[PDB]
Formats: sequence, structure tokens, C-alpha cells
Amino acid sequence: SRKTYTLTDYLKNTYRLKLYSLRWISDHEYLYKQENNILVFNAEYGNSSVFLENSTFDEFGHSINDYSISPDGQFILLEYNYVKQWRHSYTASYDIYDLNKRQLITEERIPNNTQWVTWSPVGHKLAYVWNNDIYVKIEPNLPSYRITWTGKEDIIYNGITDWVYEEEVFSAYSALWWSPNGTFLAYAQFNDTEVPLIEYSFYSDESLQYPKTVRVPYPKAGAVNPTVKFFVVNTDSLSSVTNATSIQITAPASMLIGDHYLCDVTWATQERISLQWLRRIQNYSVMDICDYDESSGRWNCLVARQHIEMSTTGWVGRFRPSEPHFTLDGNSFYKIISNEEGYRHICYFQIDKKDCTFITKGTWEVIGIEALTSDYLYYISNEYKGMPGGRNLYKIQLSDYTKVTCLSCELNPERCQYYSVSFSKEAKYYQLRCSGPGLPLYTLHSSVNDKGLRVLEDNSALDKMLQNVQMPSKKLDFIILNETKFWYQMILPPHFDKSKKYPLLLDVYAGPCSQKADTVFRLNWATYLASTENIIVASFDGRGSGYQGDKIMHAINRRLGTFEVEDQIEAARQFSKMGFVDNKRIAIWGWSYGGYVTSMVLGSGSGVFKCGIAVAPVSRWEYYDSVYTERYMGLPTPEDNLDHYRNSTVMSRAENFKQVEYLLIHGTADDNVHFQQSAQISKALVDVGVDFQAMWYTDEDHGIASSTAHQHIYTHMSHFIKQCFS
Amino acid sequence: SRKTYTLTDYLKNTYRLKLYSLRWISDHEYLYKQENNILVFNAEYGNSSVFLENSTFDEFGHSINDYSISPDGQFILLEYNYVKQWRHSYTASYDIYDLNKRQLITEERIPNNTQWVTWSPVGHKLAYVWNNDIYVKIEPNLPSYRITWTGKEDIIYNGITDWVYEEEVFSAYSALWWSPNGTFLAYAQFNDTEVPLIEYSFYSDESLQYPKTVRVPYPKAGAVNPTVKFFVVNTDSLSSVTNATSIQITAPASMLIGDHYLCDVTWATQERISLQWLRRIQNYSVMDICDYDESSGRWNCLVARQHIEMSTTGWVGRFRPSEPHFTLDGNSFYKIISNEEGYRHICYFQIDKKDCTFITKGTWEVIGIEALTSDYLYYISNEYKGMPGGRNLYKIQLSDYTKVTCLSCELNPERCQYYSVSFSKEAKYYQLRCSGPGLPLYTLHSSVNDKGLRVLEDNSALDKMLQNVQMPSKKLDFIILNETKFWYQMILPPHFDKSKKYPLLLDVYAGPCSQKADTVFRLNWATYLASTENIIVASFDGRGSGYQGDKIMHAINRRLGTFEVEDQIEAARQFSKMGFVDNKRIAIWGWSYGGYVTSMVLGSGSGVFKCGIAVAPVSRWEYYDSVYTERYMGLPTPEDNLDHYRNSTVMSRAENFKQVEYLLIHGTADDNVHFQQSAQISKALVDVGVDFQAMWYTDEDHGIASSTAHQHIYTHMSHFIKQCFS
Ligand SMILES: N[C@H]1CC(C(=O)N2CCn3c(nnc3C(F)(F)F)C2)=CC[C@@H]1c1cc(F)c(F)cc1F
Repeated sequence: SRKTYTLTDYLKNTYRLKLYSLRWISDHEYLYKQENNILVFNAEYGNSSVFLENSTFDEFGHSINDYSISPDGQFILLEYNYVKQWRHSYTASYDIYDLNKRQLITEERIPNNTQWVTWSPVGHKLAYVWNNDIYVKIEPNLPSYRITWTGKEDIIYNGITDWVYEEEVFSAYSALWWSPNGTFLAYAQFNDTEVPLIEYSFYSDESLQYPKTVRVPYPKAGAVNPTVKFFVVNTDSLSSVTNATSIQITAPASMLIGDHYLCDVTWATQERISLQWLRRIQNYSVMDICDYDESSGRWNCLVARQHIEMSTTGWVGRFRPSEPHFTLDGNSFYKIISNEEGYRHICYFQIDKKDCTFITKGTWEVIGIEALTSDYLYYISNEYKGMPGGRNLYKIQLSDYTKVTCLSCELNPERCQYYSVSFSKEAKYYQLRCSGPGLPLYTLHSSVNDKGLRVLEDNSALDKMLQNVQMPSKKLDFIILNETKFWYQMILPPHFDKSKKYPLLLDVYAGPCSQKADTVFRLNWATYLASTENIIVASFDGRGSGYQGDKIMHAINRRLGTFEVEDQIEAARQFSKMGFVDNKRIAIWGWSYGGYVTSMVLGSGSGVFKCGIAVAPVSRWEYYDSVYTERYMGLPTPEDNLDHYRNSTVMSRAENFKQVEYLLIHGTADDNVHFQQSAQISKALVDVGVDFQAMWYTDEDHGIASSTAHQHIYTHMSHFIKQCFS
Repeated sequence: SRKTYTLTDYLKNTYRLKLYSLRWISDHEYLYKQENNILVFNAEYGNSSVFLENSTFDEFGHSINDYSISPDGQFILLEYNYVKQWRHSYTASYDIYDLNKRQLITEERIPNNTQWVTWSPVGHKLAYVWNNDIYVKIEPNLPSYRITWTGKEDIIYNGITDWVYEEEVFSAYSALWWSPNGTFLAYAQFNDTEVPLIEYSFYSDESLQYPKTVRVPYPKAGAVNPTVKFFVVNTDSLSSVTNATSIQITAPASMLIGDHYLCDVTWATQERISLQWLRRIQNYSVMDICDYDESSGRWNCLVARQHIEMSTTGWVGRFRPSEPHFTLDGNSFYKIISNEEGYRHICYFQIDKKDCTFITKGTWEVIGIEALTSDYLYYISNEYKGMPGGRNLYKIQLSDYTKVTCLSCELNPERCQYYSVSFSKEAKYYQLRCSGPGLPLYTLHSSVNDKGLRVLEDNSALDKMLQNVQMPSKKLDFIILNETKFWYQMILPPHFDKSKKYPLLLDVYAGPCSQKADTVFRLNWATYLASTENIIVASFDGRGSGYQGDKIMHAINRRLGTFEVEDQIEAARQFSKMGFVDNKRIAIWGWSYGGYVTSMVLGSGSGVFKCGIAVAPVSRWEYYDSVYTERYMGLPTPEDNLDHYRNSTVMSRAENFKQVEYLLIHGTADDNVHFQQSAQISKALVDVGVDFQAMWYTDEDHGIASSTAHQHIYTHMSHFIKQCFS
């Protein structure tokens, strides 16, 4: 009876998940924006007042993109004229509304085209970056102070990241860090002077007569990297009869010997800052811990508080060296590091001792450290049930490591096997956010005894709409390959039957530290293919996968495009023998790294796959950026790893494409995986006489995410898959 | 039973057309460039001797791309290291070989990366262009004199054209004209200082890490044009210690009041040179006739000797004003101009006499003047049988316009209705090149009494091969659209049967002066479509068509993308009324101007067409170059023709594409019709929710002519057309 989950449902978002996005302002209260207005909720009893009315900015005269209330509660920052840049960066215009005098501030305002804005963490100081320089407002209405004067477009970046650091190291545009009480402002400076430029056409609106050339400083594998410097400025000190002084913190020597990155900054106290540096050979990271010296106004990083973190089987950290969490007095800290067995667990450090003590252990991993009190450390792990694709909140007693309590495992085990958390200021309360296998569910809790205070959002409205429709189901399980287990998921059509022979789509990513087999509830394209088209959508986590230990994660070290593509092939082979797959109708698709894998798979001449789709794929590693590629690949020199760089290209496997149907898709303004990469694929297929299907997206980037390009691409891909199977 | 003409046959060139390319070297002899060696032939008796053996340069140590013999017979120029630039331009290395001494010359060689090289018309003087400057060698082994010192890559060009003059005015890279006895060298200089640059990516070999951005000075419609200068130098008066003096010929008055072009130079005598200038509004041209003055050493162009050639209905010339052919004494000349009836005919001028006397007339046109003796003018025209798509050689007695003899009409009216010609130096002999409707035939004739000396090539080998294969036929005919007759041709499958119903593919160009209905014999993609797939391939010469008078050709003046697109629709409509077309299977395809028209038709909302293919289309006129675009459109200003520039875009019709299957193909390295143009089409189609097929060809240009790309594009188009008609 009734109906399915359609393409148009997915593209028109007819079945929306409800969220409960909150913002902790104190230990006791939080804000809760809506489609209208901003409320302040008391966490204990759940009573609310209106923080400010939805109508307040009717005659503002600009579409407001986001809000930001000063930790003070005294000012609201209004973001508008939002213009997207890279994955994290953008520029916008800013106004400040003064909640005491209920008037907009009109004097000395933050200039348009501003790159980043941040409140100090306690009162209402402001720091913004505009034209690659740093400015500080001590009051919102007063003239700002110039911290920095050397900023130059595409050359010098103060307090913001360049392209590569944005994407690959900080996962943010922001490169500044206030001290806890706002006294100091730490910031990084990047220098792109020597970095070569990727150049591509941007066509813009029809009315643009000549295409423009976008040029961005982008170091491909083995090219010249940006260099970096670090500074701390005192924001109380700033008079303005002269340059307020940035004090550089350099080094350390083991890093200054050659090429290096700044990979983490984390304040420890009002007067102690930590920095992690990482070698270009992403093998070796050093953490420095630096104290403010009242007797000179300098910062001293006592070697002795230096901590060295390294790996002999791979790279350091999941994507980068993990961040420390400091005990209040700042004399000790906790960070997730790799076990002796290769499993990631929490290690406890004294700042001036080199040996840490592991406080958790076992054949599972700590995903993240979430909060720290005097008595407890709260963390997320995939321990429960030994399933690497589930997430739960635990606490551990600082007094005694033997005593660990799961806080989410038991709350609703059939609906909720994947959690994230959001603690109030001193961790007096926390909000749990369950994201599957059932419908997302949000709850409030008080830490004193972990009492569930109330349900915030249960998605009941969505629940009701979904049973007028034949939804698919999700199977999360594993298989065993030469000893080890490897998990997979499958999105099964309604009314599944293990006797019938369904067509199967292998949905792939398979990047280092990837996980495609999890318990998250998703409403996506795969949901349509299963629900309406009766295709099984499968994903497999094989060698190179994450959150299961380095033995599995580091198996592709120096060797991208080997085991992880293999295991995807083997996975399919294993999938068809399961008896409900039509081994004549097996397809495969990937975006990004997944695009690459798909391409490498469809090019292996295994005969297992009939067709496939690669969307913005990498095609050879030398085309991709230094930080990501070299992490896993080393340098493309004959001395280091050049031979494997040359053996792991898509185009070298052009001939085997004669045996499959292939669709190749790429946005023309892709700053990330440049259109170059697909341009070289097509050329090699052409040069060898292989027919294939193609589609460019003009002025689209790696996301292919504008409203119309998103619709068009999934439409086009659906047609291709249906045709390949029907 | 027995084979058809297949796609492989077309792609692998199984059925080859033999040619007979000869190169005259006197009034009496030609060279016959074999794959082996070069023979010299006596045109009277047909006997030959070896000119040089295949193994003469066996150990030159380089592949030889082309040869060129001094009018002397004493020196061969050898072209090697050929590197293509645009449609005509290239660089090469040159060596000179002494024919008498049978020796290479090793001293003072022409440099590598030479842009253009030309012998003088009588002796063995050389003029070459290297790094944008002109040099002259009186003798192959003597140092060059540098004529010019201003050359600058992309800015000043002496003796060679820039992008737009190469493609749109001169149809060559060469911009230098020796006087008849080699005494004077005349040349143009182009300045592109202010010409905006088109930029695009060139990907190159896999091994190139970062794409290069190719940039070329290219004026789009309404942009700053190159400015031009003309100079004459006496090549008998150069001193090797003193700079050569160039004498400028400026103006004229009617041109200098605005932007203008130089569109023709033709020497009249040893001391009289003719120049035609064209205003940027290509309505108005002026011929200057300039005399050397011995006393002053200058050139004087007498207003009184200048001839105006203008148009009230359109532009001047078919593409450009025609070239004059001067009488012996240089005091009169013949050139083709438009009638009072708007028909192109040969007019006889006296140099100081403003009015000319037409020497031909009627409802047909002279295509070109081929040779002028003191006695006769030999021209090609389409008079015979009133067929605009046919070509014959005529001679007209200069003392009596009554006596016009067709030299080709009657030779073989069954096989040969399309002729071109190659005269020996004083027109003592001529080769006739018949190109259809039967197989190409090449014959030699003597002018004295128009005797048919002998058959040179009759393609009998091809003939024997084609009887074992089901070949399509060809109909050439006309329909009537209110009063006027309009010609079409159809490529008809073998065993064509008017009672059956075939799918139709409209093959379109339909540019200003285009001719797609003719009698030429061709073995192409259409041959396969008809022969193997049973598809009728039709082409129609509608409004804007050439060779039928201005009433038809000027119908689209200032109005591109109207009548020519409408008539293409009318044509398909009329082919269905004929009874043998399935009107559920009508398609349209075109390259270049044909791409624009195809695209404009598909987006017309007429519903006649199920599908179509656009290869490298223009999409809006502001994107195309000034010289071609403005000739037909005027300037894109409110004061001139902006509204229609804006009304005739492909992207404003995107909505109407919901009704068609569309295929969009473009080379990424297209210098001519920029990828931009298709980039904007697909963007508009995505914005409106229309699914369609696309294909880019990396590093391919407007020709998409490299061996592998050619095979790939036609394979891809074939599948698409097969899918549409299945
Ligand atoms: N440029 C890379 C950035 C990146 C990263 O550093 N991430 C994100 C994913 N990520 C991170 N931390 N934690 C988590 C998550 F939890 F999601 F696993 C940081 C991951 C993969 C990105 C990538 C790789 C690739 F091969 C492409 F072709 C394209 C592309 F965007």
C-alpha cells in the first residue's frame, strides 16, 4: 500500500529532521533560537523567558544570517552580507546591537568584507580580522586597535588561515585564540609568498564578458609550503600612542631544522599556553608549554614541559595530533594518544614529566574528550557492545581509573546507539544528542547524578509522517577477512527478502580514518534508491578505516590506492555470495576520495562491477595538497615515495575502463580537488578509446551544493543508475 | 548481404580519396609531391624526371614537414620542428639546401621558432619573422638585415597577424607582401597593447603538476580592437651598418575618424600598391592606390584614385571586400562587387575613374576570379543550370563581354558539377579539380585552345572498392518559401523508399554566407548515419545563405539568431510533409555557428525536434570576437544593437529545453569559441532544472581534431543519436 521515499522528497526535503540547537551561556542557562525568536531556558526547571523578540530587527534592512551574543549578555553581533569562500571561510558585514540601551551601535563599526569576528570569552572585547589583519575592540562602540599591519591578500595572513591550513590543519578560517579571561590574544601568521598558485576560470553571471582567473596559493604534493609564525599580544596593555606589541613564540629547534606546521593551540590557564608543532614528515610532533613572564613581558617555553609525540607505523593522530585538556591549575593534562596495541586512549600527563599514564584501555577507542571537572573526565568512545560504529558518553573517576560509568548506553538501546554531547559552562548540565539508529532524540541531564531532566525534542512530528510511507531499513554487521573483522552497513529496500536478487550500489569513501558503517539515522539519496528503486546501498569499512586501531588504520600508510580499493572489491565479492545480490547488476559510486576509490576500482578489471560514478575524484596524488597527501604518502621524490605516487594514478588504468559504464562529474570552480584531476582522467580515456559519460558543473566547487546544482546532479546520477540496472 | 559504410570505416579511413596535389614552378612545369620523392612534370607531354629522391635527406636527422622552392629553382627551403598555433599560425625551424651544389647551407641560418618565412616572387631573397620582427636575406648564406625593432610578444607584431586578424581578416599568419620583382617589402604592424586577454587552462601531460593558464589578446564584441600600421621598405637599399627605413602609408581620411581595419593589400605594378581599408562598422570600405615617388622616396595615395565600396543593406564582401586583379600596366583592374540587383559580379575599373562597368550579370554569382591574362579573365561561378551549389570554370573575352565560354560545364555533367582550378604561372595550363557529385576527378588542360591534355587521377581504386558496399545516395533540390527558392540536400540511406518512414537528422551550419546544399562528394559521418543506421541526413540553405545574392544573404543583417534559425525549423517542418520522415524522430546537430543555431532551435519551443547535439557553439554574441561578430551585429551599445545582442542568447531559452534531449560538447582549449560559451549554456540549463548530456574534451580546441578526440566525439555522438532514434 501507500508510497515510497522519492527523489523529489529527498531534493525538496519534504521530511525534515527537527533539531534542538542550544547555546550554553552560563552553568545554568542556555539560549534556544527558532524560526522566530531567542529564548533563555533555565536548565533545572525548563522555564523560559524571551531573550529578545523576533520583531526587533524588522526594519534592519538586511537579511540577518547569524547572531552572536557576547558572554556578557550585553551585546548581540549581527552577521549579514554573508559570502561563502572555502569550506570554512567567508566574509560578511557586522553590526552590534547594545542590549542595555536597546539601540544599534552606529559609530566605529566593524568594516564590511570582514573575514572573522570573535568575542573574548568573558566580557565583551572583540577581535576581528579584516583584510588579513587583526583588530581589537575593547568596547563595541570605540575605535578598534590595529594589532597587525603586514596583511596582504594571498600573501600574508594574520589571525586567519590560508587555503591549506583551513582545509587540512585547523578545519577553520580562524587562527586566533583568546586566553580564558580575555587578557591575551594569541594568533598565528601564515606566509604564502613562495607558494605556487592553482589557477582556474570562473565564469560568473552571464553578463561577464571575459572569464576571470581565480588564483589561490595551493601547495600540491612536494611543492613549497607556507611558513608560519606565532604571537601573543596583551589586550589590557594596549594604550595606542604606538604599536601594541606582539611577542613571538618561535621554534622549537627540532622543528626549525626543516619544513614544519603549527597543528594546535590550546590555552591552559590565564598565563600558560600550549602549542603543538608537526614536522612536514608528519611523523613527529612536539608540544610546547609556555608561561608568561611578568619580569620581561615575554613568553618562555621551558623545554622540560616539552612533550614529543610520534609514530613508527604511520602518521600522528587521526587527522592531526590530538588536543590536550588541562586540569584547572594547568599543571597536568589529558590527550588521546595511540596505545602500544595501536588503540587510541586517554593518557594523563604531568606538564614537566615525559611519561604519561593511560587511564583507559582495550580493543576500542576514545573518540573525544568532552569535559573535565575536579572529580571526573567525560569522553566519547565506541566501547559499548564492541561496535566501532556506535558512540556513547562515559565518565571516569579521576581518583580511581577502575570506576567508569556509561551515561548513554542504557538510556534507550534500541533507538539510540550514537551520541554526542554538549555540556554547560562548568559541566553542571549536559545535553545528549542521539542520532540513530532510530530517530534523533535530544535530552537534558544534570551532572550531579546524571538525572535525565526532560526530553527536548523527540522528532514525533516526523515520526508520524514517516508511517504513511514505505521506508527502507538499515543492517549494520561485519564479515571476517584473514582473521580480522570489518564492518559494513546496507540500506535495504522495504519488504526485503534474502531469497530475491536485488541490484546493489556500493557507496564508498574509504579514506584514511573513514567510517561508512555506523548507526546514524540518515535521510539521503541512498534512502531514495532503496525505498523507491529497490536497490541495496552498501558501504564497507576495510583496511585504512578508522576508530578500530592503527593496525587497521595504518595499513595504507605510504600506500594509498592499494588495500582500501582491494577491500572494496573483496567486499562486493563477499556481498554477492550472501545470496540476495544480482551479480550482474553491481555498481559503485564515490565523491572525493570515494571518487578516487570508485575510479581505481572500476579501473582494476575485476569484472565485479558493471557501472560506476566518480564525483570530484582525486586522480593522481601529486595534484592534491601537501598536508593531506604527504601525511599518508610521504614526498614524491625518488628518495622517498615517488614510485608509488606514479603507480597509484587513475589514468594508468584507462584500458580496463573498456569493461564498465562510467560517469565522471566535476565542478569547474573546484578549489579543492581541482577540475584538472578529472580533466586528466578524461584525456586518458579518450587517448585509449573508451566511451564514458561526463558532466561538468560550471562555477560549482567541491560541494556541488548550490540549490540547483545539487538537484541537477542527483537527478543526473539517478538516471544513470536506473539505466545501468533497469 | 554485403557490407555498409561503418563508423570504423569513417574513423579508420578504410575508403580513401586519392588527390593530385601539384605545385606549379613555371608556366610549363609543376612538382608532384609524392610520399617518396618529388617529380618535376612537363605539362605539355606529361613526361617527368626526378626532382629529388626520397633519400636525399635520409640523414638530415629530422622529420621534414614541408618543402618550398625558390622561384629560381636554385634553393629549397625545408620546414621542420613544426609547432601549431592557431588556425594558420605556427613556428618551425628552417634549413636551406643548395640545389646546384647539392649542399646544405650552414652559415647564417634562419633561427628556430621562426613565425613566417617567404621567398620573394622572383629571385631567392628571403623575408622571415622571428620574435615579432622582420628580417631580410638577400642571399641564403648572407647575414639577415633586421627591418624592424619594435616586436614584443603579445603586443607588437610586425609582418605577422594577431589572433583576430589571423582568423577573421587575412586568413593567414602572414602580414607581408613582396612587390612583383622583389624590390619592395610591404608589411603591416599590429598593436594589441590595450586588447583584453582571454584566459583559459591548459592541462598538458599528466606529469604537469599545475595547469598553465594560456592567455591571448582577443577582442570580444565591442571591446578595444588592435590598431594597425602599414609600411613599405626598399630591399635593394639596405646597409647593414645603418637602420632600414620604413615608409609609412597612413589613413585614409574616411577611416581615421574612428576604429578601422586594413583588409587587403594587392600590388598593382613594381611601383603601385593597392590597399583596402574597412571601418569598424563594416558598412564602408575604401581602396587606396599608392605610387612610389622617386624624388622623395615616399608613397603617395591620391584622393581621386580612391574607390569606395559600401553597402546600404549589409556588410561589404561575402566575408571581406574582394581582391582586385590589375591589368599589365596597372591602370585598370577587375574585382567582384555586389550589383544593383545585389548579385556578386565582376566589375571593370579605371584607376582615376569612379564608376566601373560590370562585365557579367544575371541571377547567379561569380565565386572568384582565378586568373587574368591580357586576353581573358578566368573565373568560377554558379551559373550553370541555375544551381547555387555547383561550380564551373569560365573564361570571358576581355574585348567582347558577349563571348563567355564555360570550360568545365560539359566535360562530364553526370559526374562533375563542382570545380576548383589551379593555373600555371602565366595561365598557359590549368589543373581542373572536380569534387562531385561523382568521385573526384583531376585533369590537365592547355589554355591556348582549351584542350583536355590528360586525366591525372580518377579514383578508380576507390570506385572498385565502393561497389562491394551499400552506399547512400544524395538528392540536391529546393523548396519554395514565399516566392524564393531555397536549397536543401539529403543524404539518403541505400534502398531508400519514399513510402517508408525514416528518422531525420538536420545537419546545420547556417552562418552568414554559408552553403550546406551542394554537389560535392563526401565520405563523412553522415555517410555512416545513412549507410549503416538508415538515417536521412538533411541540410538546408535558408535566409543568410551565400552565393544567391544579397537579398538572401543580408536578410539576417543586425539580426543573427532569427531568420536563419526560423528557416531551419521551417525546413524540418517541410521535410515531414514530404511523406518519408517519421516526425517523432527529427534531430538537429551542428558545430560552431551550427552549434549556436542547433542550440537556438532546440530552445525555440517549436517541438519539431526530439533531440540534438551542439559542438562548440557560440552561446551569446558578446562572447565572440569583434571582427566576425560586429560585421553582422554592429556594436553592443544602446545607441546601436545592444537589445538584439541581449535577445539572441542561447541561455535566455533554457526553459524551452525541457522538451528536448540535448548533448553539449566543447574542447577546453578552444581559443576560438571559448569553453565559456558552453559553460554558460549548461549553467542556465542547471538553473532551470533541465537534464541533459555533456562532454568536455581536455586540451582540445575548436577543431577537436586530434586523432583520438575525433574518434571519441563521433563515437559518443553516434550512441546518442542511436539512443534518440531507438
Ligand atoms: N581535505 C581533507 C580534509 C579532511 C579532514 O582533515 N577532516 C575532515 C573529517 N574529520 C576531520 N577531523 N575529524 C573528522 C571526522 F570526524 F569527520 F572524521 C578533519 C578529510 C578529507 C578531506 C578530503 C580528502 C580528499 F582525499 C579529497 F579528495 C577531498 C577532501 F575534502
